[PDB]
Amino acid sequence: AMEKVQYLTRSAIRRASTIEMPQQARQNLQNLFINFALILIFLLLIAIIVMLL
Repeated sequence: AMEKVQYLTRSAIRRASTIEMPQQARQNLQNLFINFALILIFLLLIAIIVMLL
């Protein structure tokens, strides 16, 4: 029974490199994250401004 835990770890960091090789999926999926973050930040920002008053 080999560890294989170490390998997964090495591959885990590789992703930091090319977590998403596709030049489209890298931005499309990330776009959702970025866009998805804007919705969260915008909603959170109004809350703070509203609460600020």
